[PDB]
Amino acid sequence: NLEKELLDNFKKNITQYAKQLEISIEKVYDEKGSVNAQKDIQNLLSEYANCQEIGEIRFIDKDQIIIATTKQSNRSLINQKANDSSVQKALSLGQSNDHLILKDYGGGKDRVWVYNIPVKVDKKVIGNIYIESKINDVYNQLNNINQ
Amino acid sequence: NLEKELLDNFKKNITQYAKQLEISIEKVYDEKGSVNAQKDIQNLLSEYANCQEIGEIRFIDKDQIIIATTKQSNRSLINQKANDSSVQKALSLGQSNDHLILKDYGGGKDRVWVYNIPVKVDKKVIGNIYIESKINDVYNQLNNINQ
Repeated sequence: NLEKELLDNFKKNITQYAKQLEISIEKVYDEKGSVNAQKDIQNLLSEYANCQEIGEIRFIDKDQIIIATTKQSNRSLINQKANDSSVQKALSLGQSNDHLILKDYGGGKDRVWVYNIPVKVDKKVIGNIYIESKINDVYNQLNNINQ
Repeated sequence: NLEKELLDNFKKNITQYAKQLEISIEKVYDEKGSVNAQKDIQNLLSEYANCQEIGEIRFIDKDQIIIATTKQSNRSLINQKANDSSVQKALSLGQSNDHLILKDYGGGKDRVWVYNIPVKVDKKVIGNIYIESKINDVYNQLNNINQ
């Protein structure tokens, strides 16, 4: 049961951390309005992306536009359509979702856990937090102890 | 409630991982006796110490002799008495225990979580697994998101 346990723990870590980022963004919108708030999202994303187990965080608005990313090498993504079904699902239903992907960052295809949590202000979706998290770390550490 | 959640998740990772180590050592004892399974323990501790969040693992026998360490800087600890109250408590109660310490590994005093879990064969304590774990990482992560 160790694999299940460590994977659940990893995913719980990511989702609770991500819930706090969502709360933070909501509160900046509450306090400042959309125009002046959208300018503080980058700093919050950058803070939270300094967690070890997070490969990337993006913030995507109601119209599926990538408003901010934490990975500098992805700066050309800003103002592009996310074109992402899981993001669209999160925006439409107002509910979080997740899936596993395989992604090559330059080391070979790695298992990555994608987590989406929509941001709600006054109960309406304003955007979505998209997180790539390095769940392969858990797989590796299980492999290291032959579990 | 995020600080409590992340601290709890961290401790759950360490304890579930340590339970698998405890199982592994017990099974080597089971199969090979104690005069043929007291030389493979080191390899199991060395595998488990690849966990990036563990600072050290020690295995300590019934008579409180440090049998094995994963820290090369601490080889001289081997064959000495542990002289540790929490280890004594785990051996005598036959249950796990834990406490926080401050330890300076070279970078200043860091918060470290110490976890003990006794090893039981034939329902008797034959020893104890002592773990120092890098819970400081969690505090730092919290401080980086102002939580």
